[PDB]
Amino acid sequence: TRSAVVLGGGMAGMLVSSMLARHVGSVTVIDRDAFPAGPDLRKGVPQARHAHILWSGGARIVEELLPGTTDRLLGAGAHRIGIPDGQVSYTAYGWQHRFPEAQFMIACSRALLDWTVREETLREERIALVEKTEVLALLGDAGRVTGVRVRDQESGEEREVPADLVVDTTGRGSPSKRLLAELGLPAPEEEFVDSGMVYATRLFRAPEAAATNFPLVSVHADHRAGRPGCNAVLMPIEDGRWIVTVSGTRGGEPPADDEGFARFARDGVRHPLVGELIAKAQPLTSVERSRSTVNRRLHYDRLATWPEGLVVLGDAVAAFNPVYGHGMSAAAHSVLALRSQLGQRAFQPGLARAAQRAIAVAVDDAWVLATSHDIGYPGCRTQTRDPRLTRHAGERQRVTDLVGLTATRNQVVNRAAVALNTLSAGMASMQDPAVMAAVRRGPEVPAPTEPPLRPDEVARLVSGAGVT
Ligand SMILES: Cc1cc2nc3c(=O)[nH]c(=O)nc-3n(C[C@H](O)[C@H](O)[C@H](O)COP(=O)(O)OP(=O)(O)OC[C@H]3O[C@@H](n4cnc5c(N)ncnc54)[C@H](O)[C@@H]3O)c2cc1C
Ligand SMILES: [Cl-]
Repeated sequence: TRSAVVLGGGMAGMLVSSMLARHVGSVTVIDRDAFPAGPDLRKGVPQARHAHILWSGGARIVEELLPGTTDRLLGAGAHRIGIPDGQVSYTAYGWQHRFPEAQFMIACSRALLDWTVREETLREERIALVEKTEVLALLGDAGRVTGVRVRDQESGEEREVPADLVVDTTGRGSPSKRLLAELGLPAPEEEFVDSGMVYATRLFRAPEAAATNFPLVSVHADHRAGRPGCNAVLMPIEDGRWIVTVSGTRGGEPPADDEGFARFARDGVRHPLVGELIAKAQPLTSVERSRSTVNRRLHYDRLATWPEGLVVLGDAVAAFNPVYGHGMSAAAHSVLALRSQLGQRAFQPGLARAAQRAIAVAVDDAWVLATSHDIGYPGCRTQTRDPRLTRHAGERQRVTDLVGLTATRNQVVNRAAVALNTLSAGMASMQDPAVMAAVRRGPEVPAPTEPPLRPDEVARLVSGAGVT
């Protein structure tokens, strides 16, 4: 009994659908895109052209909702990369010492991740994916949503899809503001922090011996410097490839051409390591760019009126500058927040509002982490009432940098920093007396003076051909 309609069948839509089918009799997923039968790019998820990191915090939730998915990804060529043992990272504060594993991430093409999650989700016969379908309107009124009116793209026929619960997971281009406007509801407060970040990506075939057991490599901006922030990330993915994504804020955006890409990876960022490694590899694709990098949040949970049976989650409610890599994990946390309110409240009145408030809490750490680091770049454009961003940003950055600095050279501080940065723990965890204690104890290793690559890692950058 009871039925749910999910708008958007991307990451949040698939995750929330898998959860919902354990609580309602049927789930219908409505998407305007066409869906490939295999792990291919598609127009509805254009960000899949760029490096995607699935931090442990999100990965564990994906596993809970769709168990066996992590192993299926690894079996398809995804990499499990330990953090910080599997990363060579020139942070704002210097090189990260590669301490033993504290957290992890899963590294693969977003196309493969999306295909795997969708295939696992649709194993549940009571979830149906309705492709090539437009979302026209929410049915019902401002007091209660009762479904959606859709248009079939092939036939042009419009029809009404009844639902006890509608979940908007249509992503960064969600039309929910319009949909809610047509209901008569007031417009939500919108908050944004826009650093002008632009991403540029190329795929490379790695040297054959480095197709496995190769680290994540990153060169980060120094957000404390009053200069445009530029970054470079090299990430292993399936089938012996490296995805390389460079980025820059206003005044340091990467160029669009193949040659400028390589020079940006060498000279536009603070250390040339990513430039040096891609020179060992074979380029497979030309530069793809994205500017879908604004931190944008819609405070739907604070609206004066909220209709029963409507919930918005994923990028549709809060989307981030992706250099921090939180979007998919934040959506996963938001799904568990809805599940928690469903378990407590079932379908009583109050459910949708309670879930919307719970979702706002679930994305808040990801929101604070991304905006607090973006707000310092030259030229940043903002619209906010958040005192964390307007006033208390000065000391929040003073304590962030003490922890960030000490995390590069102290195993206990690093463990706590990466627990938070992978969304495996909340921000209160940093106020644990033991963590503040380790911070005060400071570095236990020297600061590396060169990239902390292993000899065996660099040895696999050449074939050894040409030698008798
Ligand atoms: C360049 C870039 C890099 C990123 N890197 C990372 C990273 O490293 N780690 C990470 O965790 N996140 C990353 N992200 C964020 C991540 O892509 C998103 O957070 C994630 O896709 C959110 O899922 P979603 O389901 O809300 O949206 P999406 O996955 O985009 O899915 C939206 C779905 O809704 C459909 N749709 C859209 N509009 C409509 C409509 N009007 N009607 C019907 N259907 C509609 C689309 O076709 C699609 O199927 C990155 C994003 C970008 C842009
Ligand atoms: Cl994009």
